[PDB]
Amino acid sequence: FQGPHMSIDEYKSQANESMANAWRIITLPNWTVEKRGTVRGDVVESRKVEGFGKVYRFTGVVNCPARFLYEEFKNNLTKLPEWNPTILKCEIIKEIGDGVDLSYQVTAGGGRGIITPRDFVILRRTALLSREGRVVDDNPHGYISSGVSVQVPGYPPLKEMVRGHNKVGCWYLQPRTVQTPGGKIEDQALFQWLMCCDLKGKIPQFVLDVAFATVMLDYIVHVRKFVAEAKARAEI
Repeated sequence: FQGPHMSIDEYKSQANESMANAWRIITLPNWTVEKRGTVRGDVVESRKVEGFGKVYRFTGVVNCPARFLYEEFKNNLTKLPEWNPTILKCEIIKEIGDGVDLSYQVTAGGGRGIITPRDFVILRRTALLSREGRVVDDNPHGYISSGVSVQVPGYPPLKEMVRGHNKVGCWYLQPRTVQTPGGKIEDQALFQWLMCCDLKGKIPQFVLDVAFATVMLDYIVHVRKFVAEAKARAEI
């Protein structure tokens, strides 16, 4: 009767567990700087977490409203390949309610040859959060989109591609209002991204630290270009 493959209530439970894990981790103290970016304030940091291993966090400021980026990444996951060349393919498997979905993603190589091309089967939750990490309906402190790797029937590992494993991850956006150098008051986004992938190899931790920092700093270039194009179309 009861088989190896998860139910819909089990997918939602796992999505809620992963979102709470991602929010807990991304708000921990005591991060080590790995790499500062070219644009001012961009940083990749790391730390160790019991049960996950080494986790990486990008922080930077993006020049648009936090709500705008949240609604893009929430509602247009299949458009990722159009503006992010690192994402080769993105398909929604199923949408199951309460901001939970399943997706199939194919990534290009990253970290200058270290991180091979790979595919993923991702369980996501997308929510509005309070400052203490409760789900809210309106007046959010922050906006989250979590991810974790799961197994879905119909999406076995391909012989031609490594099946990657996202242990825990999220994007986490907070609205900021800033005074520019010219004195304009502008609505911007504090953009945070948590990454924690299993790689085979026993590839030295020093090599992985550089490769993961490179992946994160390459991705933010594509986000800023997306935002610049939206501003030039008067969307923001």
